Amino acid sequence: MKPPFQEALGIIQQLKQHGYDAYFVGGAVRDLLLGRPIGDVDIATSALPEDVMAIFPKTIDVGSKHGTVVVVHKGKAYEVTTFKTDGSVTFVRSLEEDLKRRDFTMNAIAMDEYGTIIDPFGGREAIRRRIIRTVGEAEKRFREDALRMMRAVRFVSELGFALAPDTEQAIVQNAPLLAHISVERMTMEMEKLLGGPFAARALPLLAETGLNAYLPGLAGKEKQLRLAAAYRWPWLAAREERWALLCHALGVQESRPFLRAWKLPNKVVDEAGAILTALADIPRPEAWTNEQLFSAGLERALSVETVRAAFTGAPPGPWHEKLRRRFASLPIKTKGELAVNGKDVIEWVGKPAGPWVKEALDAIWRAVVNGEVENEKERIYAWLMERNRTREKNC
Amino acid sequence: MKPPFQEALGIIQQLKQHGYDAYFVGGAVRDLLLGRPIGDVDIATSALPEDVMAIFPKTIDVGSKHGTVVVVHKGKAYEVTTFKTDGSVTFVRSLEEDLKRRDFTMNAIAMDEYGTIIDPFGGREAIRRRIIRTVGEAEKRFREDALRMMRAVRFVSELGFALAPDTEQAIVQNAPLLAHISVERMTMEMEKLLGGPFAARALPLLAETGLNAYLPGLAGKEKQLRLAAAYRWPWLAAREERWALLCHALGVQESRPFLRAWKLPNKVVDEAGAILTALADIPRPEAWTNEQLFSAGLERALSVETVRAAFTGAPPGPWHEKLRRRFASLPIKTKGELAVNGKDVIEWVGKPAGPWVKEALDAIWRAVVNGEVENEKERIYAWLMERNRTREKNC
Ligand SMILES: Nc1ccn([C@@H]2O[C@H](COP(=O)(O)OP(=O)(O)OP(=O)(O)O)[C@@H](O)[C@H]2O)c(=O)n1
Ligand SMILES: Nc1ccn([C@@H]2O[C@H](COP(=O)(O)OP(=O)(O)OP(=O)(O)O)[C@@H](O)[C@H]2O)c(=O)n1
Ligand SMILES: [Mg+2]
Ligand SMILES: [Mg+2]
Ligand SMILES: [Mg+2]
Ligand SMILES: [Mg+2]
Repeated sequence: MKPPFQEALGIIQQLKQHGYDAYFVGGAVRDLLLGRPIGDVDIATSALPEDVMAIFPKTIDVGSKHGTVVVVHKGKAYEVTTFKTDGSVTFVRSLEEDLKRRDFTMNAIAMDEYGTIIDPFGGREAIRRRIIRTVGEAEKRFREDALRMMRAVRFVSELGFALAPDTEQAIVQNAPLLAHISVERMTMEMEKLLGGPFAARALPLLAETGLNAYLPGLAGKEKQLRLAAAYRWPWLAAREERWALLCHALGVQESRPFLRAWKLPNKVVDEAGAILTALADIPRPEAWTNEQLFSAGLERALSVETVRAAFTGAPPGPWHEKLRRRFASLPIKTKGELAVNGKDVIEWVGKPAGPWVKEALDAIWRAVVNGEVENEKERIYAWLMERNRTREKNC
Repeated sequence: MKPPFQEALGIIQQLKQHGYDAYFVGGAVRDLLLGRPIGDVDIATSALPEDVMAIFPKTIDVGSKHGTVVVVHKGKAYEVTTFKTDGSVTFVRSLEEDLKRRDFTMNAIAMDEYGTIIDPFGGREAIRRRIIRTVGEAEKRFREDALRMMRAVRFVSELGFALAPDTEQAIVQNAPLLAHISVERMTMEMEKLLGGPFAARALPLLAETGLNAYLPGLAGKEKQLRLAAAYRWPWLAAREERWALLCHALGVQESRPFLRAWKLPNKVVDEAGAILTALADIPRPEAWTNEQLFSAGLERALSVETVRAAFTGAPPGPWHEKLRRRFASLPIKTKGELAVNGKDVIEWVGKPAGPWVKEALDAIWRAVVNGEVENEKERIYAWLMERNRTREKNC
C-alpha cells in the first residue's frame, strides 16, 4: 500500500462496513502503475451520494446531481463517485459498468481495498506499451463527449504516450465535434497540454489531428504548431509564460483578442501581452534598461528571459541572476518609493494642478532610477527647478 | 484569538500579503460573540475566486459562479467568498457592501485578522438582546429570497432568540412567497429547525407566522404544531427519530406520502415509518416481545423508546438499558444466524421449493427466538417434523 491510498483507505473501509463496496479508480491507479507521482486519489462506490453524506462527517456537495461527492477525510479532499452509466445520469451497482464509461483504458482501471488490480479493459497493457486508447469504439466515445479528443492529445503532452492508430484516426475523422464544446472547457485542457513535459509533440499533434482550426484562434496555423516543437516549453514556470511563448511561436499579432477568445481571466491576458511585449521591445538580455526593469518589475523581467529562453535554447539562470541583482540596486523599485510628491511639484513650479504634473514626475523617477539625481527631496527640487530654465534656453 | 480562527488566520494573512484584504464573517463571529461553540469558520475577501485558486494549493471549486471557493487550509475546509451584491452576481471591494446583503444582523458581522469586531449593522446589539432582525427592510429581504423566513424561524429553534416585531410581522404578510422556493431547500431548513434546542417554540412559531400551510403536508395543522410545544424534541438524537415524532405530534396518518413530499431520501422515510409503526404497535415499553425486538433490531428499538420518551416525559435511560440486555440474549439476532437452511426444510418435508418454505422458516426463527426450540440443526429438524403431524391432528 502506497501512502497515497493508505490514508485514503479509510474512505473505502467505512463504505465497505456499511455494506457498500468501493474502489480506487482513475489516474491515481495509472500513475501508481505507470510509476508517476500519484495525483488526486479518486474513489468510486455503489453507495449513492446521500449514503456517502450520511457516513462521513465532512461532505462537500459539488454535484450530487451526476454522482460525485467530495469527502473530506483525515485532512484531504477525495472524490467519491457512485457508479454510473453515461447515457440525465443512471447509477448502477456494477463497477464494471462504471469503468466501461471512462474515456481511455489507462483511466479505466481500479484497485481493491487490498491491492488487487482490477483491469477489465487492458489498461494494464496500455500502460506497459504506453498508449492512449479508447474504451470501446473511438468513434462512438468522441460522439459521447467531443472534448475527449483535446485530452487524448493533452495526455500525450502530460504522460508521453502515443495515440492508438484507430484512436488517432477517429480524431481527424470526428474533428468537427469540438465547436460544440464550450470554450471554457477547451481552455483548461489547452492550459494543461501547454504545461506538459511532452508539450513539444502535443502541439504538433494538435495539428496533424483534425483538432487544429476548432480551437480559439488556431485556424490554419498548422505550420506554426508543428514548428512549435523546438521550443523549450517545460522550462516555462507560469501560465502567462506559457500563453506567452504559445503566442510568440504562433507569431500571433495582437495578443489581446487572441488570449481573450480563450476566455482566459484578464489578469493573465494582461500580464500575457505584458511579457509578449517586453520581449519584442528588448531583443537582447544585456539590453534591459534600469528604466525598463523598474518598469516591468523583477518578476515579469525574469519571466521575460525565461520565455526568451524557451525560444533560444539559452539557459535563463545567469540572466535571472543578473536581473535579480540589478533590480535590488535600482535606487527605487516602485513609483510609490519616490521621495517627491506630485503636490510637491505644484507648490514648486507654481502652476495649477493638471496634465503637466504626471509628465513631471514621469521624468523625475526616470531620473532617480537612472541615477541622474538622488532620491531625496532637496536635490530633486533643484533637479526640477534647474531643468525648467533649461527648457527656456532650448526653445 | 480563539483556536477556531487561529488556524484559520493563515487564510486571511496570505490574502492580505498579496494585497487583497479579508475578514472572518458569519455565524462563527456570532457564535464567538454569543458565546456558542464555534461552527464553520467562514472567510470573506476582495480577491476573486481565481485569485484565491492561485494563492492556495488545494482549492475546491464549489460554485465560483457566485463567489464562493472552498480553501483547504492546514487540514480543514474553509469557505472564502469574494464580496458581492445580491442583485447574476456582482463582485465588489466593499466589505460593507457584502455585510449589507446578508439575511440578518447577527450574521452581518465581521472580525479583522487582529480581532477587531466590525459591526456596521448592530449585530452586536442584536446578540446581547438576543434578537433575529432583518438587515434592512424585512419586507424587501423576504422578496429577495423567500426562504429567508423559514430560517428566521429555524434560527429561533437553533439559538433561542426572539423575532423582531417588524421582522416577524413581515413574515406573516409575505408568507406566500415560500411556494416559490424548492422543496429540497425547505427540507434542509426544517431538518435543522427540528434539531434545535429551542425546537419546542419554533414549531409553534412556524404556525403563528404565515409559514404554516406553505410547507409540505403542513396545511392547517395549526393546532397540532402549537401543541407540539410539550414534546421533549431535544432528546431525539437522530433524523428519523426527529421526523418520527414530528409525524406523531401532527398525528400524521400515512407517514410515507408525508415524509416523501419533503423530498427526504428513502432510507429515512422508510426507517421513519418503521418507528412510527413499532410505536403504534407497542404502546408500552414492557410490551416489547422477543419476537418484536429481534424484528426491529436493537438500534430501532431504542430509537422507538427515545421517541416515546420525547412524547411521554419518561426518560428512556432504563428502557434503552433493558433493551440492550434482552437483545444480547436473544438466542439469535438476525435471520442469517438461523442454524437451519431453507434448503434443509425442503430436503426434510419432501415437498418442491415454493411459498410454504418461507412460512416454515418464518415460524422456525419465531421458535428459536422465543426459546421454544434450540438453534441447533438436529433439534429444529425434530421441531419441524413433530409440528407437521400436529397440523394433521388439528384439521
Ligand atoms: N471528458 C472526460 C473527462 C474525464 N473523464 C473521467 O473522469 C475521471 C477523472 O477525471 P480527470 O480529472 O481528467 O482524471 P484522469 O482522467 O483519471 O487523469 P488526470 O488526473 O491526469 O486529469 C477519469 O478517470 C476519466 O475516466 C471522462 O470520462 N470524460
Ligand atoms: N438564504 C440565505 C442563507 C444564508 N445567507 C448567508 O450565508 C452565510 C452562511 O450561511 P449559513 O450556512 O446558513 O451560516 P450562518 O447564517 O452565518 O449561520 P449557520 O452557520 O448556523 O447556518 C451567512 O453569513 C448568511 O448571511 C444568506 O444571506 N441568505
Ligand atoms: Mg485529492
Ligand atoms: Mg483526476
Ligand atoms: Mg469548516
Ligand atoms: Mg455556515
